[PDB]
Amino acid sequence: RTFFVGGNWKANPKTVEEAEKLIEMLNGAKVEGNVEVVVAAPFLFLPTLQQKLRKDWKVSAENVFTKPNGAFTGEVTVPMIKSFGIEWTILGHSERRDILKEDDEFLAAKAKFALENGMKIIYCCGEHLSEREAGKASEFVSAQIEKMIPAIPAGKWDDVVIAYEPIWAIGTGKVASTQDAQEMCKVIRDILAAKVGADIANKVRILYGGSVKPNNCNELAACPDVDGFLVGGASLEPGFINIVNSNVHSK
Amino acid sequence: RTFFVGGNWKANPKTVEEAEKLIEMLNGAKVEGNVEVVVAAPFLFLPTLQQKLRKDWKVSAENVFTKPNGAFTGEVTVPMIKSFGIEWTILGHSERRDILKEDDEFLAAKAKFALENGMKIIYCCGEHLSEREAGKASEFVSAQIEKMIPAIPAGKWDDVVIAYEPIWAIGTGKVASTQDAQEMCKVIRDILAAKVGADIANKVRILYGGSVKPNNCNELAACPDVDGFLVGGASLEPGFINIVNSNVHSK
Ligand code: NA
Ligand code: NA
Ligand code: NA
Ligand code: NA
Ligand code: NA
Ligand code: NA
Repeated sequence: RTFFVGGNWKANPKTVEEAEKLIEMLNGAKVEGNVEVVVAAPFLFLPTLQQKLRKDWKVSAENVFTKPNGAFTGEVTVPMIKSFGIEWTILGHSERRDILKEDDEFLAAKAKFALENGMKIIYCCGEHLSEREAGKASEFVSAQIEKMIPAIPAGKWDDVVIAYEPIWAIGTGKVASTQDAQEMCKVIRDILAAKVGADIANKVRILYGGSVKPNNCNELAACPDVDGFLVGGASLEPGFINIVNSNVHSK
Repeated sequence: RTFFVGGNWKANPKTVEEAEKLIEMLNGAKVEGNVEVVVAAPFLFLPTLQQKLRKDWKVSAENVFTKPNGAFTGEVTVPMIKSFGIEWTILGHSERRDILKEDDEFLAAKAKFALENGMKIIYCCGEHLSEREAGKASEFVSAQIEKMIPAIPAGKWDDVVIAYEPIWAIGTGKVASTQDAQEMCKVIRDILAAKVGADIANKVRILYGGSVKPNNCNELAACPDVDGFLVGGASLEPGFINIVNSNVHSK
């Protein structure tokens, strides 16, 4: 599996001027090894990112709606994104599931519409503190993945990347270890193998989407079932290239 | 009060090419009388709209988040919008309150943050079918407006426009009359007068945000408390200019 790093800017930076400075920095970074790099940014900066970002990397939306267009004030759709030549979207980020109240049925419909319309997706999942504390992580995560599975059209698993977020370690007073990340990525891979088969499970990139920094990326990358990262705050920083380059420690 | 027409493209068109064709059409329209025209478009088309739209009209976002930036994957913020020179946002559209589950507390926080950060807002309200059928429209609408009121900083009412949407007439099998529109705009004006005073009530533009087409805009515009329109589907059509030009029938 080709190591995969997505840089999620989230709702940052504040200005188009800062977004352009950041793009210029990414454009000069020397990448080592072999890695697929995708950069996700706010809708408003997506045109400038598509125009100016280095051509060997790909741009991604941070969300899309379920419909092609229509009476959905405030929403951006797949055709709009695609009309810019943009090929990726993130779906189901914890921040959207939590703050914006996106449920599994909403997200399943997004994944289905996105893939049926030629998009590639980074589909996020992960359990909260009570399920982690109860030792029920795999069950929670399996239910999410089981909702996702029927959305994927035949022949589209090559266009699917799954990111595991240890939500239990986000603003809870608890931290995730390197072993935690390996364990949950493996859980996901096994759920896929059981449900859709080993060939698909062996090809789908599963990413660690907890806290990833220059000080932990090489050890994380080395876990056998960790195929890359959905990077939060470090994507805004020159340390993002350390993370991209951690691929040389993954085998 | 200067007549005010906002063109809400909603989640349309599907492509940047269509958005550019539409902008070129708007750019050639001959405006009559005196009217303040604002055009709201999907986040992804906002840069091209700001760049290319006629300078005597203003661009608007269709939504914004409550925060300046941060861990809010998928969301666009006021500073981002402002970094393009964009001055307006719509807030609280029925489609967002309904489909995207935006509640009054969320919307109040958006209005407060937006205005405190120099934005001008088009704040939407309106009652559903059961409150219309029960004859309880004014009470429902008053409660919405009463939630909005504390969000408006001192000296910012000049940066506030209110749009009334007859949600009871949207996909319900019921249609709104011209008299309905006048009556509810007046209801809103009176709530403002009672709560914040006649000087403010006499200056705030209150818009009809139900179905507005070339075949009803002149009669609607002529209602004394209707100060303009938040236009849906006709904003995508050459008929939008008829609606903009209906200002000559308002006094
Ligand atoms: Na267990
Ligand atoms: Na395929
Ligand atoms: Na690995
Ligand atoms: Na009554
Ligand atoms: Na003012
Ligand atoms: Na009028």
